[PDB]
Amino acid sequence: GRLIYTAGGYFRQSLSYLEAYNPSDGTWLRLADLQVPRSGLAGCVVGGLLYAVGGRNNSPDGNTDSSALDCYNPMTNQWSPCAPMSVPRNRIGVGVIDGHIYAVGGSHGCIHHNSVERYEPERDEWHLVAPMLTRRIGVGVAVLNRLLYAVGGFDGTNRLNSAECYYPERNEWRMITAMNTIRSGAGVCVLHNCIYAAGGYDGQDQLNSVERYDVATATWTFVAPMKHRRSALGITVHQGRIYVLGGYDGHTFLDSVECYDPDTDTWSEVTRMTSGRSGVGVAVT
Ligand SMILES: CC(=O)N1CCC[C@H]1C(=O)N[C@@H]1COC(=O)c2ccccc2CSC[C@H](C(=O)N(C)C)NC1=O
Ligand SMILES: [Cl-]
Ligand code: NA
Repeated sequence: GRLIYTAGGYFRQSLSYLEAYNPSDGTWLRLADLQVPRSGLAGCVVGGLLYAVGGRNNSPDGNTDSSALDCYNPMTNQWSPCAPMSVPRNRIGVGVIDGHIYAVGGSHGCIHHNSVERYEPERDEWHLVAPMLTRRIGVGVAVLNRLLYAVGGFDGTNRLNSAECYYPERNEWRMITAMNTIRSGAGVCVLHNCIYAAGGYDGQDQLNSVERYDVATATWTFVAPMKHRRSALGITVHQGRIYVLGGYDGHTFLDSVECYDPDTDTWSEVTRMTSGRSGVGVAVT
């Protein structure tokens, strides 16, 4: 019985919510709040423990970018602080390889990072690895074939359709086939050996289009679009299906939770979050 966790987000200000969705019975659990509110964070799971990485606390009286790493234990309902990253990283992308968390790009005020760092839970340490070829904030990260992909984003001047690949053994990045659409703040995940890029912002409007990367053919193909246009959406894979949580449609902060079935190439609304929000960190455990 695995749950879909949603941490943080934004609705008028950065949020502290930690909530878990049970896709089996349709219930929502209210868990212990994050110690510091945060949006533009990323979530991941290492050894049954949930991690909230980077982000920013936007308050009506002041904004603070986050270098924080926090760990949630589902068994104890407690958040524990971990070692912080070298730099604050808002609109961060995260990926896990061999129980190691990679923190990809993000922003610190005026700085758009191309830098990448790796966390070792066993040692409680961050170390910088090779930086990306492109500075990317609002970047989608996916782990496929023990390689780390950085998809789309914004480099400080331009919204990107470009994507690159990290080889951990060789400690190097290579540019891959670019997407058909420019996407900053897309939901990026792996399902059945493919990378999916859902939604985002093309520099003009929020997108409902979804495309998947096939590694054997090195091509991006459009699949069924979502019912709602969304950027800063949370994304996860649970039991062979993609779940997209909340996001921003250009006016409204969505509470809508859509589910993609690859067998039928269809999206459907499965639930509603307790409240609408964007820039949530999502993981399954
Ligand atoms: C830049 C901006 O506007 N502001 C002004 C104050 C704070 C910030 C804001 O509001 N951010 C939140 C949070 O989103 C995110 O964490 C996020 C996460 C990943 C990628 C992209 C995003 C942005 S999604 C775009 C949407 C927007 O532009 N609004 C509301 C006008 N911003 C939001 O929802
Ligand atoms: Cl933001
Ligand atoms: Na490739």
